[PDB]
Amino acid sequence: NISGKFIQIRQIAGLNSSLKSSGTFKLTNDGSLLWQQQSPIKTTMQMSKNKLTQTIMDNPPTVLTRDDQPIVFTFTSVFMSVFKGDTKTISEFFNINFDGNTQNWTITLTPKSSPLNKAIKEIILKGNRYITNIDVADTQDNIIKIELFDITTN
Ligand SMILES: [Cl-]
Ligand SMILES: [Cl-]
Repeated sequence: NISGKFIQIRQIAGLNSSLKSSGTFKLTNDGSLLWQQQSPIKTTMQMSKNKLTQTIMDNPPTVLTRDDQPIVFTFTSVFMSVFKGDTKTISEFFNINFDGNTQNWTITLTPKSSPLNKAIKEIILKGNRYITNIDVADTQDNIIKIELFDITTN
């Protein structure tokens, strides 16, 4: 399995500040992702084969739907897929451009068709042995930038 820390900055074009959050993540080879936001409010996202849930503080988790939360479903799918080397699944829904080498690469993803291309403009991933940066731009001039660090394999 693979685990590390994240810092997340959300820039919505109409807001007068950026929204910052941070926490940890844990991936296992059996396709589970645990995304634990620790600041500024505790929240947890859990992905497994057939399910994505989100938990806010100590409230009951809710099951997310791809039709209501397309960007979260897309982000977690792409995140998992790149850690696993599963470019086949990515290429079903995205155009892929790879630039660089094993020590420094950038992957640019643009959606191939509707309805994904109504939600996402581009996803940019950068990294080395592991992903270090993920940026998600929606079609409304909003950007979410994530940095991954202190990554270890266990
Ligand atoms: Cl192929
Ligand atoms: Cl090169």
